[PDB]
Amino acid sequence: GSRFTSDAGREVSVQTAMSLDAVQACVKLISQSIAAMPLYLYKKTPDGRKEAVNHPLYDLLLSAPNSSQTAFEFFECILTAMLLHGNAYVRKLMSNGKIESLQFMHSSRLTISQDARGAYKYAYRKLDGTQIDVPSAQVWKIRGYSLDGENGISAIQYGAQVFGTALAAERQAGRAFTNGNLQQIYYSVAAFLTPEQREQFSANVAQSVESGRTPVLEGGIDVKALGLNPADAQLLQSRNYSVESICRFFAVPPSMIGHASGSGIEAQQLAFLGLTLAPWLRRIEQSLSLDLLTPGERRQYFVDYDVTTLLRADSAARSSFYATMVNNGVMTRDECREAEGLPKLGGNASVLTVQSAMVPLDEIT
Amino acid sequence: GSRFTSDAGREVSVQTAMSLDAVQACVKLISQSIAAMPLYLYKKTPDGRKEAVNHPLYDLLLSAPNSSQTAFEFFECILTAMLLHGNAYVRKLMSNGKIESLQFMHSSRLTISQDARGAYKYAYRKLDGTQIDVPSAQVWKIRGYSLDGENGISAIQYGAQVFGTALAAERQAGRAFTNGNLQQIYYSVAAFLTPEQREQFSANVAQSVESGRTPVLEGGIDVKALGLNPADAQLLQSRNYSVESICRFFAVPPSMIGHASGSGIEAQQLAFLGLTLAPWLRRIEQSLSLDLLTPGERRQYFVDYDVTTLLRADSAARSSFYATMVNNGVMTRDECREAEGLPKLGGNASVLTVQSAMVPLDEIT
Amino acid sequence: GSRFTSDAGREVSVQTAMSLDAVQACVKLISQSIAAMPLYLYKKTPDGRKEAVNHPLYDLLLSAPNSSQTAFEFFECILTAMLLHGNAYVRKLMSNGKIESLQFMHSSRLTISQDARGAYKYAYRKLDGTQIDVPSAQVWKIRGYSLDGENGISAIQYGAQVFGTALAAERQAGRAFTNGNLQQIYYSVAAFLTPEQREQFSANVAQSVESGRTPVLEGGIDVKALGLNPADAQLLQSRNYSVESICRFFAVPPSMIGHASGSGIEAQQLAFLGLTLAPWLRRIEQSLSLDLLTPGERRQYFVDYDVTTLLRADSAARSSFYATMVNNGVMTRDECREAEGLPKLGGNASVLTVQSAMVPLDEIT
Amino acid sequence: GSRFTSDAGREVSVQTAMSLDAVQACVKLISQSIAAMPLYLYKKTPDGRKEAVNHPLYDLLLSAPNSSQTAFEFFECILTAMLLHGNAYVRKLMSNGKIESLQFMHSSRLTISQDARGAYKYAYRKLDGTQIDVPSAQVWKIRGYSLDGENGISAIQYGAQVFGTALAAERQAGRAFTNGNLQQIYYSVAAFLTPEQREQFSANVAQSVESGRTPVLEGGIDVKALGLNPADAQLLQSRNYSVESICRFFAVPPSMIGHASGSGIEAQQLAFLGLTLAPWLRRIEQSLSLDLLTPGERRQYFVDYDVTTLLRADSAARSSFYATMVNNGVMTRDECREAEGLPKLGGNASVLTVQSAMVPLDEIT
Repeated sequence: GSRFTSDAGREVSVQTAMSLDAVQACVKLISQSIAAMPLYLYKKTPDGRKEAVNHPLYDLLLSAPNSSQTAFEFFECILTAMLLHGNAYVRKLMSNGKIESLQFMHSSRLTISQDARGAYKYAYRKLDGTQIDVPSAQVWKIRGYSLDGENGISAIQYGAQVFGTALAAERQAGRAFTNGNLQQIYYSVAAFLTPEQREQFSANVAQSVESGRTPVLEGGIDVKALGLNPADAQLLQSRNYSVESICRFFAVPPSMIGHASGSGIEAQQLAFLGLTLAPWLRRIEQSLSLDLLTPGERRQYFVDYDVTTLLRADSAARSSFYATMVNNGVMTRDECREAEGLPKLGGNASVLTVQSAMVPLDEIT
Repeated sequence: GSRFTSDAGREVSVQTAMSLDAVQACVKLISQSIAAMPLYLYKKTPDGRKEAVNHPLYDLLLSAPNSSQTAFEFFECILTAMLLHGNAYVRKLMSNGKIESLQFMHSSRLTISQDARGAYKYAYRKLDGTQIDVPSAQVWKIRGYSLDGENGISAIQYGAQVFGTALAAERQAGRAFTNGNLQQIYYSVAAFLTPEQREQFSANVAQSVESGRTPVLEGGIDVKALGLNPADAQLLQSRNYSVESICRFFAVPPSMIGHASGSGIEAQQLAFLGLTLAPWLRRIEQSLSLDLLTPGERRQYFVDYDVTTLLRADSAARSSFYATMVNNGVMTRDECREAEGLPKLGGNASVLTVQSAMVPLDEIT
Repeated sequence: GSRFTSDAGREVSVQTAMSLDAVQACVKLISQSIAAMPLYLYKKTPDGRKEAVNHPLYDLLLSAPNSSQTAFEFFECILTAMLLHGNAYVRKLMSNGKIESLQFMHSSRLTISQDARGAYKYAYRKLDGTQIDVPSAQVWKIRGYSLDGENGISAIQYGAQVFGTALAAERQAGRAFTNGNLQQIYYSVAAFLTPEQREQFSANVAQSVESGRTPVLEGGIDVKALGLNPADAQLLQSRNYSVESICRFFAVPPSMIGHASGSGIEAQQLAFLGLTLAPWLRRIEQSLSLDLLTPGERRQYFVDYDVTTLLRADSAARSSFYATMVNNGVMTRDECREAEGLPKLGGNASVLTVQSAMVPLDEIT
Repeated sequence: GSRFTSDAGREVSVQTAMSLDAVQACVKLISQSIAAMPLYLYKKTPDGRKEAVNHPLYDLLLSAPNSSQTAFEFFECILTAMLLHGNAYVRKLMSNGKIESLQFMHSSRLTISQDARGAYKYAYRKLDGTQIDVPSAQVWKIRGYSLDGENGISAIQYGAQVFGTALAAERQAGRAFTNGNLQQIYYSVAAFLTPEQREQFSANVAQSVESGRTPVLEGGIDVKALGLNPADAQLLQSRNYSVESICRFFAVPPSMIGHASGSGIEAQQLAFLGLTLAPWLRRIEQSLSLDLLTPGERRQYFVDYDVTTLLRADSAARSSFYATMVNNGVMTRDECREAEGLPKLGGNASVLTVQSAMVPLDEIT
């Protein structure tokens, strides 16, 4: 793919950026966390929100958007594209107005061209090899963060400078094991020796240390120890700072739940959600609702994520919450039984119950 | 099986990478954590949800996918395949339109070829050595984090850089005992010695040590001590940094449970689960639903893991949970008894009981 | 047995590995903890789980699997084999279909050969000396962790590199007491002395210090003190790191309950169980259920460990738990009396009791 | 009795190893902890469980296995035998098909030979010196952690390496007072002295010290001080590391109770028990059940330790326990009185009493 250069001299692209450690950690964490949560299609109702089931888009977004891929893989790929490359494209396969399936279009197999009217022309190369032009009315476009308003910003191009120094530091640390920057003891003899005498000296030292003897340094031989520090040779502080800088660059706090290196755990997920994942959830909801839904059904349907697997609480807290909710008559006991994976029961378990001494506010006298 | 290179010059592959302790710990933790969770097959019912004990796939998943392998072995192998190679392959032995058994196709006994139509040709090498052909519609291909869209990223290929440094550091730390970099006492003599005289010198030193006599340094002999640091020679700081870097590479936040090196116990378990395990469970269950289940069956059957063995709590917390969930008429007594593994008792123990001071909301006036 | 080599030069096998300290500690801890818990054979019942007693396998797994060994020793040997060598074999001694006894087969007395059909042939050398071929249908095979899917991984072969450095460090520390690397004071005389004068000088120094006198160093005698550090001579930091590395290698957290070097103790056992012992318990259950039970009885019986001796709580917690369980009518008082080793009493102590004001949820009006 | 070697050159055996303080502490702790727990013989009854006071083995185990040894001595010797040598031997003096007494066969008075059939021939040397033959069906052979399957691992043989370093360190620390490695003040004189002049020099120095007069250093005399460290000469850090290493070798997590060097007291007792004592108790009781009990008796009799002396609690905790276990109708008052060692009182004190507000679950409606 595309490549860029930095001051350190290293050339950064997607492959070398993913060769790093903090980049892979941050990208995988945010993408897999944001793709695990299930998307849903609701229907606006005077009674509340009905779970739209007979609509094609519901099954197309929950189970499998295609005959090959899966919703989890679909969303992880699309959000990885938005993080690294900048934009993401999918192809709408529709027949007789309704939508049949959605197919992701990778940027390596896609060609983007601008025509005379300012629009775009899309050409897609499928597996066999033939190129097929797809009309611009059958392409879903999602951007992310954009300085312009038309095309999203690319993390690789803008973060070339940050990635180059990290790559160079890693390369220096790796090559320190072969440059000879870790050697400690240097022998010295005050005479001229042919190379064969050099191998003989080295082999003799190895034999002496292997046999459990003690060096004696006869004649003009001498030994000196060189005052080095392998931590300074390996650049641990610099690499730690690079990790912190990458984490800050991807807008993921380095102390989010300490993925890189507030007392209760349940608060940690709350901070993670409300500080990092809210913008991505909102962006996906908005863009999907604008493009995948025609104005005929745009005012009757809306998509919305649910966050319950990421907000699982402690057992005592769950018990107290359920007890105080069912006691005040907010929710019936059948909802609690469903929420714990228990079979429902009929009768008065489906009606609201309230304390005995509760009089309507208009009935007091 | 990979034979990749690195800047430190050390070859990295599955065997050499598994020689490391940190990789052992991380891979084993993920694998034995996912594998030990039972995977249930459920059937949708109007009255909640019920297990599908009569479907063959249920006993195929809970107990044994094959006649020799168990479910634990099956899933730990498949998880290890995803973690290391990125792709896992499963063959469906199905007869009479129904699945009978499943077996795992190791990557060391496969040949994968690309056809003109984009389809894949699979050839499995049986135990006898015979080659057989497996149709592409009888394999269950499942992939890890995919940067391309169709193939998962192999951990070794992209982490060669981070594995090579660890390998070189470990090998140098081991070889410091052979190079003679830990020597500290050096004798000296102002004359020209023959080899047998040096051997006798070392033997006399050893004998004097044995007899408990202080040395005397008679004539032109002298002793010097080098200012060495064995910790610097063994690279302790570099090795520690490598451990935490590997843990960060495998998306495991280091030192959550002390394996690398929230106050209550259950808080840590929920953190580990909701931060690391949830993506793997979601991916596996969705892939299984899409591939192993026919489109007709997908509307009434679904799978779901059983997360209760990692949610064990304190005795007081469990007692409080059960007391407050029984007193409020959410669970019957028999369900709570079954949770503790006790014989059932029919009669009024199977109905919901609530405090006498309750009243339906509609009745009050 | 088999042996392997490392960079440090030390040759590692089972004997030298068990000559270490961390290896023995970790292996013994995990094996004895996992073997102490009692295995049980249950029978599936509509009323719950009946304790299968008349089945041969129940007594064969609880009291004594043989006429010589014991269930504790049986399981400690089998799990030690799985930890160190990689695999474990036992021999099924069966007559008229049912199982009479189980006999463990040690790897030193067993020979493994592969025939033309891909199967295995087993030959076992008993105490007297004669070799007996045993059919492959009378051998129980249990593996552990396997990279392949057929044979388990061996800790010795893969951890040769980790064990070699620890052995070499121990050897260096031991030999420092005879090499002469701990000497502090060196005398010096500016003349040539015959050896007899060396013994005389040493004896004179010993006599002077024994008589309580003070050295005077007449003439050209001199004394120098050499600036050494015995901690650096003995490699305490390196050996500490080796201990930590071994503990991490065996997947046992070094801070599990501090066996090598969360406030309540009861939480410590919970973490230990749920993080280290769950995979082994699950593996043993699965493999035993698959092999030792025919499909005729596989759907009516199942094995299951119980964990109560490892989860003993504080006295106040036990009292509170029992009181709140018997008060809400979850369990009768006879169960509590049994659990404390007290004789049961008849009458209303065997029926569930509940608070006076508890009305069935369908009876409220 | 062993005569093993080590890299430090110090012979290790039972006597030299017991010369160490850490081995003393660990072995004594384990032995006197297991021995002080009483071992009861129980008979199975439908109405719970009852002691077998009329069986001879009961009085043989509680009070005295012999006519000279007590139960405490018997079991502490047998535990020490397992810990040090790995194997313990007991002879059953049984007459008229029943056991009369048991005696302990020390390893220093046995000869064990291997026969062609694999059986063992035992010869005991009585006190008089007479040799007698003991059949292999009249010995109770019990073994510790066995790596082979038939013989336990002896601690000395495998820990020679870790005992030799401790022995060498202790001997050098002791011998620093004889070598003269603690001297710090050295006089000097620029002339050739005779021995009597040196003796007079030392005597004059001592007399000047006695008379309280400052020295004068008249002529060519001078004084120097060496930069020595007695802690480095005595190897304090090495000795501390050796202590903790030995504690780790005997599977005792160091510094649990301060013997080597959870906040409440009872938490520490439960930790010690459930982490160290449980395997020994389980092994001993299962071996006793298998060997001393005939197959006919094994279906109605079993043994069990009495763990209550290590579970003593605070006065407030004990009072709360008894109050809440009596108020709730689980224990009668007489049992609680007997727990505190008080005379019984018949009447209504022997029945279960419960609060008047209780009601059977079946009755409510």
